[PDB]
Amino acid sequence: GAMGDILIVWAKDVDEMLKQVEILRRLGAKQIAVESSDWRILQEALKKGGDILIVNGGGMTITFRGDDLEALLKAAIEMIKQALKFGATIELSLDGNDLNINITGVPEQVRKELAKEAERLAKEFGITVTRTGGGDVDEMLKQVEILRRLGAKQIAVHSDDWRILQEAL
Amino acid sequence: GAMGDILIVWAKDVDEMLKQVEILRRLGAKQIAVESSDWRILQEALKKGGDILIVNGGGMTITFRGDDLEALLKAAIEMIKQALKFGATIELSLDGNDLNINITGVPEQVRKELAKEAERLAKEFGITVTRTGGGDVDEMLKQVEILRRLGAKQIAVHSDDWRILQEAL
Ligand SMILES: [Zn+2]
Ligand SMILES: [Zn+2]
Repeated sequence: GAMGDILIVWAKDVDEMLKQVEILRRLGAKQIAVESSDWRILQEALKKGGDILIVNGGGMTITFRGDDLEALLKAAIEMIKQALKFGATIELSLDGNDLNINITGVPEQVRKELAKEAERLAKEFGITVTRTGGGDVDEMLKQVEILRRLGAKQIAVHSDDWRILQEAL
Repeated sequence: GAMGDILIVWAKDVDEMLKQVEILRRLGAKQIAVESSDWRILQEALKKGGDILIVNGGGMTITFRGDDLEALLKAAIEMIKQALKFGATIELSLDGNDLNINITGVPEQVRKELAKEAERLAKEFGITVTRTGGGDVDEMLKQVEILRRLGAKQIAVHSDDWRILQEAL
């Protein structure tokens, strides 16, 4: 179309992903790329008729959940300060009572430390935390192979994430 | 390759973009997509032999610059809190003395307000701020047309950014 060829949807929930894809298709969108750390969300994106996916191999999505937004933001801000100091690229979104933080471009030991801090910060600020993706380059290669078998035509990766994984490989 | 088909580089400077592209090509990368709010960076990415670009039409990149990282982070944190409350998706990176904030998925009036707050926060914390992209749907359509004439084959847009622009259009 006039503004571009591909719309990028960052999906954190299968039902929200399918709802967002249908909303864009009704507005006349022809190609929708789905980004997720969750392999099942990407498989569901292929099942819905997509073939462009954005994967997270060496990184992770941290999701803070709670009714007090100011508590979510205090926890998120500490994660942001640390991740940026460690040289990470970060993606942020607020989805209802969920604050989603995608972290790429840090090695395994730093990822492990950030995941530990996420648990600590959640307990401090009286909220819950979920971690999706990260922790195995072999699992990444396997899951990418599975997406291709399920009909993925173009798989995109953050360059910082790819460089971390090549250093590991 | 084994981990995917496309590497995504977020470029904030032409020389840094060309250096990052050459680093990935030496590691055996075959397809590199360049993302920028700066139309000249995307044109330079095409000149270097790329054909996949990620554009920002309705959003903007805010860049805080200064020698005190703690000052950059205080300014960035206020921008993050506001942008998320307004329903924006945010991308963050630290590049030397530059803290880069890509904001999409907010209407023109909210973008205008966030750009004003960026100026105020910069003055408060004794740092400088640069704003790249955003402020004209007609300019976006023109610049996308120019990228295609210059040989862009696939142009990607954040879905939240595309929905804001369709509501404007
Ligand atoms: Zn991403
Ligand atoms: Zn982006």
